[PDB]
Amino acid sequence: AMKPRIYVKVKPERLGAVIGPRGEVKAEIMRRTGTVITVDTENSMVIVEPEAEGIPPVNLMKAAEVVKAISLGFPPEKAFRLLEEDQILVVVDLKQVVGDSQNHLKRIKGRIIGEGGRARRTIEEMTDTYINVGEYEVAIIGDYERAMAAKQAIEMLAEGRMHSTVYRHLERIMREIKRRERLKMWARE
Repeated sequence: AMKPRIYVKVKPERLGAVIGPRGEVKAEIMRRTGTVITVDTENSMVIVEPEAEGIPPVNLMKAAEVVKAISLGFPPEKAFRLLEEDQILVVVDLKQVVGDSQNHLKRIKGRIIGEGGRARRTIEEMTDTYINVGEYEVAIIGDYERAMAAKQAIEMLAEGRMHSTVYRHLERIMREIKRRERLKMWARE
């Protein structure tokens, strides 16, 4: 029977994380969204379907986003954040910057992560987002504006900008976002 179906290609090395021990992870995703998730181990492909026709698109789409987030490197616990209202997944493909250069990729990942993971944590704290630096993809989870702010900061670091430069810029962007939110709130109540 025809129904909405979202196919999600999963990195082979992450299929176990998506399924979870005894299938506990996919089971939990299914439980919270009202979806049915089928796994094709040989093709490392996951199919997300609604359990009933009345399951809304957002439930199906977010279930698929959680799977994509785990595939990208996020542990299930962090990926589940995508089930929350207004949370989205944004990805920065570092090869768009350094192409196929392994050495350049390693160097920029060093800048993005920072000594002791200080750079990655600073961006996460400033934007209130979860950031995962995978093989060559940096995945970000947060609301639209904050995720886009983090994306920009990550791109700036991948391009060689000083850390202080990036933080100062992010500071301006985030103070603007929060100020606007506070004013909208004040104005409403």
